[PDB]
Amino acid sequence: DATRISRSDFPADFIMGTGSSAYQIEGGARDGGRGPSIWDTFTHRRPDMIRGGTNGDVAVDSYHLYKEDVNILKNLGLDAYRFSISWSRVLPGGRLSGGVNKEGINYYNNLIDGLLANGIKPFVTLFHWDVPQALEDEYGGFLSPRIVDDFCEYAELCFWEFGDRVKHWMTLNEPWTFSVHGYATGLYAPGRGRTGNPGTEPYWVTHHLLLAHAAAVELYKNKFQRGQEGQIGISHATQWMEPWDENSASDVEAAARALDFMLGWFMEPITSGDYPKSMKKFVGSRLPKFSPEQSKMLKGSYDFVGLNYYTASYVTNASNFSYNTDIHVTYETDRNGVPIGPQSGSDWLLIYPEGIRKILVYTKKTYNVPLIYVTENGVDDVKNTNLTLSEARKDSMRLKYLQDHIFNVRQAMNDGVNVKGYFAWSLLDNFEWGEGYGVRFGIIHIDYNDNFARYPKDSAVWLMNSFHK
Amino acid sequence: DATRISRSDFPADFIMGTGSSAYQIEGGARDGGRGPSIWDTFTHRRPDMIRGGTNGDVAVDSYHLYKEDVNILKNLGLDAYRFSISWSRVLPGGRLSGGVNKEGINYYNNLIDGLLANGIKPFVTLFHWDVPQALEDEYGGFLSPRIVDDFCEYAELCFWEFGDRVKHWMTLNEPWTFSVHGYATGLYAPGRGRTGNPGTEPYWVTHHLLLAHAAAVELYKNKFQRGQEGQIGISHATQWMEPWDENSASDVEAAARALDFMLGWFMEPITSGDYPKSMKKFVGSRLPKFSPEQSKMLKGSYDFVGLNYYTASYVTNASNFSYNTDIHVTYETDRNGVPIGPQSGSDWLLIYPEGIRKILVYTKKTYNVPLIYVTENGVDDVKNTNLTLSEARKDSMRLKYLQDHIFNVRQAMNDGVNVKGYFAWSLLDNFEWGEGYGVRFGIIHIDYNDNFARYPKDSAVWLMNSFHK
Repeated sequence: DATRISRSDFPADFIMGTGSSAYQIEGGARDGGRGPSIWDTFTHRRPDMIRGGTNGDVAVDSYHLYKEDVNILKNLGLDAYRFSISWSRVLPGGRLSGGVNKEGINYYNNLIDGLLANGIKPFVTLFHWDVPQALEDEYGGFLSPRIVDDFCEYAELCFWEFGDRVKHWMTLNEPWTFSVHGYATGLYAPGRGRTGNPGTEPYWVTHHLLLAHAAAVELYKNKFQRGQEGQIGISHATQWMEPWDENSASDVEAAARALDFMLGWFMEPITSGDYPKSMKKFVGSRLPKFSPEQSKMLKGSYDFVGLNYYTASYVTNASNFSYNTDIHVTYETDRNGVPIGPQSGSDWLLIYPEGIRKILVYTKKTYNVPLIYVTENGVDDVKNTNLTLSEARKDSMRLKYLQDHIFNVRQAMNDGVNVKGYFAWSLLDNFEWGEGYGVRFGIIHIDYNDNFARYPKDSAVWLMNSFHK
Repeated sequence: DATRISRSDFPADFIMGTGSSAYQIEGGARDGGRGPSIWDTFTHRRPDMIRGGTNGDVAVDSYHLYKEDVNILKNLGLDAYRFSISWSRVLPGGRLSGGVNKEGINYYNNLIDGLLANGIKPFVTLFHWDVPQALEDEYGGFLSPRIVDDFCEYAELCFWEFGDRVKHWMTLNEPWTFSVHGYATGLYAPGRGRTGNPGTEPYWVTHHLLLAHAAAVELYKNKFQRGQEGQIGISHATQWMEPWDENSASDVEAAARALDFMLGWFMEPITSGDYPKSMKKFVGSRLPKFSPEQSKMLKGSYDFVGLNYYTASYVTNASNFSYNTDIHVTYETDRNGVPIGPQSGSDWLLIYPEGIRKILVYTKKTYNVPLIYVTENGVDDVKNTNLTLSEARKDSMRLKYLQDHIFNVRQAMNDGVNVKGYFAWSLLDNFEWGEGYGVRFGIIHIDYNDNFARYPKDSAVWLMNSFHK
């Protein structure tokens, strides 16, 4: 009975938290010396790419309201808070030669201090898609191997300024999503591939993401970890892939291949220092090769891996080059008119709680990761501007969703997966990229009509009461 | 050639301005001691009545940004600014026994002082639909004759606090709109008649509006006018009514009747102290009667009349009681598939610049008003969240609309109409009632993504260059 799941079903040291990312909550986009990211530019130059034509200039204003977010986190009573640093907030021109922004550094110090003062552990991601526009313009951001050293100097700055207090770091969040929607579908900043080339650029970008990650982890481990005694990892996008027909050898292979193209693409390099076999076979000469020094740097380059999980699909064999045609699969939502699960407020998010258990078991079996966190799991409300706050905050679908998924995480731990924590996405309703503000993921409601007033939803109160220490 | 119209086509003392209303721009709905109006309640309790489910809690934040509005008005360089006082900002409980709010009075003082310091004349409306909820709840607001004394005490507070500096007052803005959409269609606050009764309540509400107006004018003339030397009037909703078939005796009578039901409803009482004959005939025992003292108080109860004009319609005879069916007319937009004018960004707003000339000529001929202002005239942008600010601010439809209407006002003055000034609606994009924020009337664009940042449209720049000084 998942409705009963609580802190007392988990080990004493098990971490519960909630998450955000800088572009999605901060606002202050041009305040306190922040320079523009590619998401600033994409939302202002191409507002047709965003539902409602909105942007993150103000978002939910956690830049000025951070004290209130800290107070909410305190009342929520969970152990930890996952947030990201906006690269172009601390380095407005992205490289050291663009200047170091002291007021940006001060913001993150105040936030980190407020968290600690309230017994809340910060889990901090360096890169959550907000590439400094200056680096994009100078050499094409993650299209260029120059991004690797620039990223490393940014990482080093953050370790230097904050690593005395921050002991849990993540290099990147969902590089899969950044690479594929930025450079295959063109739906996300920088909006390429829909110039661009969805057959080549996603592979270069992912290759540079991986090199940036590996280089920043080596920098942390060789130059900071002994003095600061923290841990560093990375968070990956996942979606459970089930064979359409359980008895079809072909569908089983197709689902494994879809896992290779989405998760393996990043996981095999940090495991054996190469890409998955299936990707080498289908992508061929369009898949960059690692040098032996890069492979050595990449292999074992984490203290932990975070997994982000929302949903699942059936997979069958598939019948100009493009990432998505390279996978050689077809996705299916239904068996005999029965969807793999009900929709959330989004037609792509089908609720399948066993998916999180399978992805966790799959990840330990395939990549042998010794320490895993669930760094995102959550669900969005049905769109309905007609509802008062009283009605809007009765988020039973979320409450059930969290209970069932957290139950399934506990089941994965019984199967032998060493899971150390779970972070709900998201703390606050926020900017949901291409979907704008209409897609609400928060356990905390936001009143967009009235200075982004925060009010806990039913799911927040349940989390507090069931998971507080 | 209307594109050439300028200040030099008008008398030296001719006044040019722009407009707003308290609920549509202020925000600070619960700030500085403001109490709730019927529009707070309507937007919060019934957000399905508002496009997008929005409200005036923050609006365009002129409560905090008034200094910026004043600076914009200064750069714009026009003589005057029409705004309204929120009754429940100065008296949160509506009557004196709910307390006098000094911070609310401060705000209007700061605004008036800022305006005068910059050579700008304030034109101030006491009532622009924002009935204090306390009065609505205690006795039904304008449904009760108790609203008359309470409104007089509120008026007297304003004359006392502000009349040393404010020399141009208006009791009410568009009581027609307030009555018909509050009590006949139920589309606007308080959302009655769609309890409520569209056959009786609009007539009680209008009757009490008229008595409130007359009582406040008498208070000003007997108690303030000699010491303060200002002038007091009222602003009325108009729409030009043209016979569908110019040669049909029947259609000409129908158009006159539609003028009687919209404008005559309010204008005949302040002319002869009774309602139009056609209204007494078609409304019968459902139309309240004035006592002889009330008629004496109503007749000649203004120093000037303001007219609000947007659009026009053809009219033909029409073929449970309700205001709408009592008019006994049918509105037509087309003659032989030719609309009376092109649509703005709103399908109800058909652009007919000659209508403003005809309404002004009609008003002087029928009611013999010696001094008239156009207190509102303007047009809304096509809805398109896809445009950058560069593209959005090129409001050539508005620019043409303003030129053509201003040209037509100058034609009415050649016809003998004593027009003393003209106010564009609106200064700022703002909250457009049931339509929410999507309907932009501003000569100044508002960036809703970024703290309501103001930027002049092409039309504002033309106004400044053509009408400055």
